Amino acid sequence: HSFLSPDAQVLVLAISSHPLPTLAAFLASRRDELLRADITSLLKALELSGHWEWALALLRWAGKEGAADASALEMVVRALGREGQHDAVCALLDETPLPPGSRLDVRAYTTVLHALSRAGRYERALELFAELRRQGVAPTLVTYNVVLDVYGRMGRSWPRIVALLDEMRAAGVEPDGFTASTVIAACSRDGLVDEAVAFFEDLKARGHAPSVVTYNALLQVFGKAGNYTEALRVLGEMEQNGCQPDAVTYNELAGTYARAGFFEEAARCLDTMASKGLLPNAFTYNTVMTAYGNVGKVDEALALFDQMKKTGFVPNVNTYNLVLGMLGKKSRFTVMLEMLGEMSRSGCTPNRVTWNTMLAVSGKRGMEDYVTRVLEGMRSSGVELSRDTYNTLIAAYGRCGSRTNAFKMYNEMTSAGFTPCITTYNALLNVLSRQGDWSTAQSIVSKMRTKGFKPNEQSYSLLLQCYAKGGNVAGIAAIENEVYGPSWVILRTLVIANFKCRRLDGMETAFQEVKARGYNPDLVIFNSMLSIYAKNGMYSKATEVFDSIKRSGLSPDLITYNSLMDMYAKCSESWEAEKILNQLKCSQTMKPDVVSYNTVINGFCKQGLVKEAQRVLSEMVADGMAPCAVTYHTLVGGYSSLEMFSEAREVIGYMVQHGLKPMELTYRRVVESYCRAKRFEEARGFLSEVKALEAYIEDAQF
Amino acid sequence: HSFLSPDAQVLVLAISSHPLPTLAAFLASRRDELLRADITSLLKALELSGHWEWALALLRWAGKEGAADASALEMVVRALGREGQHDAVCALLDETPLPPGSRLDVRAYTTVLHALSRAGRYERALELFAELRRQGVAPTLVTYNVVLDVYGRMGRSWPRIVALLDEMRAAGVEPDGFTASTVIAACSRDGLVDEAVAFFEDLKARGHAPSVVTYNALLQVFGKAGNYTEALRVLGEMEQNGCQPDAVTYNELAGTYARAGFFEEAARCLDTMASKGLLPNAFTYNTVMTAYGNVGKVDEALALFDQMKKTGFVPNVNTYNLVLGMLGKKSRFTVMLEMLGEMSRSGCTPNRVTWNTMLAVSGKRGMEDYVTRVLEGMRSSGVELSRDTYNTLIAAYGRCGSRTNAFKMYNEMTSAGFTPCITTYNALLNVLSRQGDWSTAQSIVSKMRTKGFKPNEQSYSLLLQCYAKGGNVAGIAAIENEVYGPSWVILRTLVIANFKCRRLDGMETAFQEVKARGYNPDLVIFNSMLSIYAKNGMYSKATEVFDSIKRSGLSPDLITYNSLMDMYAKCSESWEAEKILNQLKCSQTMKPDVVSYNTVINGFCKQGLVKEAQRVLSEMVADGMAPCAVTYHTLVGGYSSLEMFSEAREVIGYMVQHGLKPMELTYRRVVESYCRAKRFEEARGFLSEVKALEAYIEDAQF
Repeated sequence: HSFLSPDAQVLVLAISSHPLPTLAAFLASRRDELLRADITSLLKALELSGHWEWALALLRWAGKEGAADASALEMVVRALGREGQHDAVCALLDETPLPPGSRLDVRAYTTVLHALSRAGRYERALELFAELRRQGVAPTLVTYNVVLDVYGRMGRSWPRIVALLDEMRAAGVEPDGFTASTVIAACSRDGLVDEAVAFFEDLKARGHAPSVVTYNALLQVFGKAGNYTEALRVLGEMEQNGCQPDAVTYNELAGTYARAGFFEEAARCLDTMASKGLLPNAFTYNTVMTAYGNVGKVDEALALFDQMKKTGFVPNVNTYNLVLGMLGKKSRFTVMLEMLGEMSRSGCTPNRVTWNTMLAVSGKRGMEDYVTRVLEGMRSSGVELSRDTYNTLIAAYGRCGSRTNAFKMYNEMTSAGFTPCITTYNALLNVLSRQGDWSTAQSIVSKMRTKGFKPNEQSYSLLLQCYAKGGNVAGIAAIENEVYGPSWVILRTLVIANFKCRRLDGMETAFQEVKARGYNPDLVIFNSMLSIYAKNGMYSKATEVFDSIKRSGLSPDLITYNSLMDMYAKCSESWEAEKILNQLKCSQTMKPDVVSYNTVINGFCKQGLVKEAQRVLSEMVADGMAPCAVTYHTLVGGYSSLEMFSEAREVIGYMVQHGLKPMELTYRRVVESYCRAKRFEEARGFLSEVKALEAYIEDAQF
Repeated sequence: HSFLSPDAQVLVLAISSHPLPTLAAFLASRRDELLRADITSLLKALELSGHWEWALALLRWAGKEGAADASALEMVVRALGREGQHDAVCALLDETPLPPGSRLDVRAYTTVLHALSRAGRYERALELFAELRRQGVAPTLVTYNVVLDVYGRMGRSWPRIVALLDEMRAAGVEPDGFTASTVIAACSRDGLVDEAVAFFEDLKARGHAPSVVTYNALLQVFGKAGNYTEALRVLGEMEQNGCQPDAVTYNELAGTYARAGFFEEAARCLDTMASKGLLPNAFTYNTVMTAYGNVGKVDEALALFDQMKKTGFVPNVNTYNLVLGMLGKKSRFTVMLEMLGEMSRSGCTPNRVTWNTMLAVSGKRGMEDYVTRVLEGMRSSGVELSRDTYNTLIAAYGRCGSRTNAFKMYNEMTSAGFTPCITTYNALLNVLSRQGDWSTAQSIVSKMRTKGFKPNEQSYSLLLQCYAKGGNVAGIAAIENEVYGPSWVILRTLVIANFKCRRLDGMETAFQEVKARGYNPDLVIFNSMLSIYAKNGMYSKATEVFDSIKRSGLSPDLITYNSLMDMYAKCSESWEAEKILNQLKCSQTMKPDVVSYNTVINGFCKQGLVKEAQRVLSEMVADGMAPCAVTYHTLVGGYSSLEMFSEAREVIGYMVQHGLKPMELTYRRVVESYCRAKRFEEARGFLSEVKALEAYIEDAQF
């Protein structure tokens, strides 16, 4: 409009006021008039008026005639580039092959390249770049920079970057601020620490002057690496060479350590800020608290929170929701409530995220008490319960077994009129699984079914769990049958439920069914199968299952080896249990616990080999394991069983000379064995060294 | 046999040689003869011969006659207790109510109680205990100890424990070794630190002498708490008061810290051992390495490994498998291979767990190279590939996109004859999803179907993914239809696949279908829905989706707020994008990144408000964010668009006085705006301050 001759101005206006889908026609309606235009000016005008899609349309049309040429293509490529239209550019260029490089100008392509880079479309970025290369186009600084960025984001492309810089230097293209920053960040992304440091050094030796940008980038590399010392040196260099670390610099550092997982570092940083009169953010405080959080460190999170509050900072809903979720992870019930108490009084009010956060706990004792308290709170201040808040509620109640409460909220939800969906129903099905109440559960599935829903594989899992806890083998068998006429969450549940009922057939079958879809039996399953094969006496089968575990790749745990040792103990083969114990002893990655020792000890008594059981007890004490009184009574009664009264006493004297004190039953047991062996004088003697017992003896003799 | 009169000895032998299911009959066949026996001696004899089930049978029979009495019930309860038969005891006692307490002896119940405790059957343990209480039976030391243990294991039962000890003291029952150990461990389990310390103190003031057991327990409490200082004091007390820490003590400490998550502590411990001439284990070394591992600290894990190897320790397969899995978690490809190289030469040979471990990685560039290397290795030394090793292989290859290699291993698997199952097929379906090869995928589903398998919901997810990447809206629509005539893994996949095809209808429908089963839309889904509603121009709908996110409880992230700001920028409402930017700025838990700033800046240029975009650029630089060259070119060209040439220069001069250097395009752009405004003298002046550009200008004027 400001550079077109008047006639051409009417042409452009007439084109740009034509609807797109049929522009072709009208264009053809002025072919004679068009092949005379400077088509490049026309495209330009369309770009400057917003009609890029029209520009593309015109170029595409002019291409099928003579009218297309190099300056036109570059005008549109530059246009769509600046317009951020990478899809359409890529399409355009796939339909074409660029003119000789002589009539190319790299500068027209930068924006497109950049637009591709920012869209994560890296392979296209590099195809465009490759295409330019094929035409002998010499890249310029900016072109280099963008390509470098593509490589950096891509990852694991260090050799190519170094090659790229080599080529940059050979062409006498001197790196600028962006070059350095980009290369260094390309390094931080991967953890190319020594490579970044090397590059920085080169950059310095070649007498280039690093700016805030490159320092800040270097800081990012060491920040993500958790390289403390080197980061402090970078800060020192910033100080010496003009820049001079900020509150911003330290905040980003601490923050970057913390987000990378290095909290101890981050906290060291906050320490330094604190000593230097530097003001931490809120976001950084929170970030270090999430570091301590994730890792598990809660107390130190909360210590940091108190610190945050001491310095007058007033935390908001999101910060409190953050700490709350952190505590939810653990299950800290009481301090959760203390914090919620703190928010109200504090001054901000919980939103739906807070509620959903506190009610997204599970765990042990105290949860229904907790959830009740949270209900009290939620009503103790506005908070309209949405149809979704009910599900959070019923699910929380259902997660302990508070059936009464779960159904209470369910009615409260039905009263206030609501269309309780499926998660509600599974929440109920979930509460029913403690009391093995398949009856009410079935009923629930009926209601679900008719009101036209369709039971989740979760529903079916919960029902299975219900029949199991309720001894109802029938319903489990029936569901099985339905299943073989089909998930994994269901199959696994079947192995487990049949196991809880000692029903081997269904265990065998559902295992067979999991292994059929060449799946991945999971350790729990395997431990189960070995367990059942042990209890029914099929020992070569459970050996076969162990072999099955070790075969694939999975490696057994304590529950496994303890299952084994126990089976072997049951078979009077308490030597094989011992061999396994010893294996564990020198496993390097596993140690045995009290159960494995008690299995070997109890087994060696049972098989009569009490001497050995004593040696294993001695070892158990040697590796710093502490036996209960019943185990001592077990080996004492073992010795007694065989008239070995001297060693029985030895055990007891060892018990006393340690502040243990043996069960009354133990003295009794020795006395009983004495009295059956007809060694009454002896028993009396035993009582002399060590009154009801005496009375007993006297009764036994006369 | 050694206490029965001869006639009674024939009775017992005749009973115990009778088959169980019908014993009743024979028993009844000697009722007259039985009601005269001392039935208690008979049960005892059956216990001493192994026939406990017979003992139970006799008691049960004698119960339905007169013959049952208190000593008989206690004989069998004691028997099944010692025999570890808690199920049958519980059953027995549910069928009976105990005689007056006068004829009770607590000692008969200990084993049963203990057996319940060790089976995790705590509520039954406490019902038996409650039942004894109902008869005024005075518990003894051992009874107390077992009950305490039940409470300890149960959890969150501190007040009850303290009550229990109160009652112990009132009855003048003086705690022993087990009492103290149990109470303290009951504390460690929960983290009742100050409570444990308090108890220990009381125990000391009352002049009781703590033994190794109680010290070791106290050490466990502080170990699990991560309480370093206090643990060192406990060690000091052990030293002063007879015990004297061991290599065992320190090993268990370090180990307990490490398993509790407190690696820095654990490593401090190993440090002390090292200084005290104390020998660390292997298992403890490994445990600290898993601590550093989990938390993410790999390097320090490996530093610890070198330490482990330096001290002559020779690590085994499990230790190498441990370190390997740790590295697999990250994706450390090269050091993984260096370690595998190290094992071979080391001296031990990889097992199936090693293989399954190295091939259980996923990730970015380098993985197919890696997996090839691992194949080379696996063949470079025996290692028969099982039908399962193939699946691990094909799946690893399939995880990058190495289709050629995936099918190569698949053929290798078919050649060696094998019945490739389902996971194999999904592995193939998985590789096909990069190249959008729904054709071969369909084919695969055909082979799967006929050879009589049944496609996983995973299969269906992979196929969906294949149609999506391949632009094939048709197959996606068809699958949809099949689905509505049904998982979540499928529904989510549908929302995502339809989104990848910009097919709003199916997105709306599958969302509707997820929200129908009152489920849990997930952030990714929501971000999608908002994205699509932005791109089709339905802005009040995407507002409604944001409201939907914040409603429930979920809290939005950067992808969300950036989606929003971007939509607002598209609407020329770049003020609302700014309001959101500022919100983020003071969010406390979120900060904005480069994308959000570039959205606001680019939007304010687009809407003409370049002044504002400049202020937001200024802020972007203030919070330590670094812009690329294209953003500068964007605001420069913004100013230029409106003849504001003074400020355009300002931007450029700021670029230079920072080591940035502006794109060639930028100078060009200023010049273009000058030349359209007809300010040619001015443009020449601009070139004077700041040759092709001059040439251009001259061309433009004449």
